[PDB]
Amino acid sequence: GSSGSSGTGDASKCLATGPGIASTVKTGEEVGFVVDAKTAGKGKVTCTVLTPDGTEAEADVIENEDGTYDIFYTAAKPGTYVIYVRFGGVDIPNSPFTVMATDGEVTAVEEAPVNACPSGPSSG
Repeated sequence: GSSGSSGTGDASKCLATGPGIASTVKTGEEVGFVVDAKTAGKGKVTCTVLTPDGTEAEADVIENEDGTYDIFYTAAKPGTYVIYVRFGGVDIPNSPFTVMATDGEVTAVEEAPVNACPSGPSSG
C-alpha cells in the first residue's frame, strides 16, 4: 500500500436515506433511495446491488445539483441483498447495506396453459 495526499471528502459525514436501503424491502416493486450529503464534500457515489444468487444487479445513478444521488433498483427474487455504497472512493460506515426482500403478505398465484399453433399454408 501507499498514501500521501490527505483526504478531501468524508464518507462518514454522508447520509443514506430511502426505502430501497431500508432494513427491509419488497420484491417486484421498484425502490428508490437517495444519498444526502451536507459536509461530506465532493465525490462520486457508486451503488452495487448484489443478489443472493451470486450475481450483480443493475443500479441506475443520477447526480443532483444539491449534491445528492438518486438510485433505484428492483428485486426479482427474495433473499439477502447486499448493496455497496461509497463516497468519493470511500466505503461509508453503513456499507455494506443488509437488505431483506420479502414477498409481503400471503397470496395464492394462478397459472394456466396457453395453447399455440404455427402458421403457413398446406398446399397438399
